[PDB]
Amino acid sequence: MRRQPKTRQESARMSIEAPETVVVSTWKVACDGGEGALGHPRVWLSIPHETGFVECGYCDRRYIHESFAAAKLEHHHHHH
Repeated sequence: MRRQPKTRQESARMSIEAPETVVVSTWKVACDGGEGALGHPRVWLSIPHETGFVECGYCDRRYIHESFAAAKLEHHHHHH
């Protein structure tokens, strides 16, 4: 009854593909509001160049520079 084990390392899981994120060409962005009931006045944020993106301290919308966004890598941070 000894059969040759089939090693299926294929494990597919999609952790969603749509977070509230805006692609910017400027490291300094002017934020103003958000989604749902999240809203705040115009503020100026600075995206860390060695980090790639920055989250708003008020609203859950995250901002990322186009260079870090158009990278064909798995940015696995959609939901925790």
